[PDB]
Amino acid sequence: GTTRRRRGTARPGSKAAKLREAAIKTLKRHNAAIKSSELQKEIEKESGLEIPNMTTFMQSLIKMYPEVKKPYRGQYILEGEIESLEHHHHHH
DNA sequence: CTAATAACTAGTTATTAG
DNA sequence: CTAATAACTAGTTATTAG
Repeated sequence: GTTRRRRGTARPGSKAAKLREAAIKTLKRHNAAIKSSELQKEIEKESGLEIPNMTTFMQSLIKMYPEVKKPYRGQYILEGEIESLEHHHHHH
């Protein structure tokens, strides 16, 4: 109704932490590039729950984990062991 | 024409406010 | 839902700079 229509504001996600925890196992079962909406269907299979903002989440994942990369528009990849931040040793 | 700033187009859901 | 502000990918068009 009234003239005070402009109300909102925002910050990066907190529900998005559900994507971090599921996406690590979702991505470790692959070693190849995937689109946001294909990785969404894969995380929906992995977790059984809804998918927060893919662009903000996947860049939050990248800045925390250089093993994750962005080859194209909404297209992402995870290289090898995500534990490579402290797995300085060879593979088993 | 190559480079940077600015406005606009096409894509994607969140979280705050009510 | 209504309403905006938010964080991010990539390209066309236009002005300023060279």
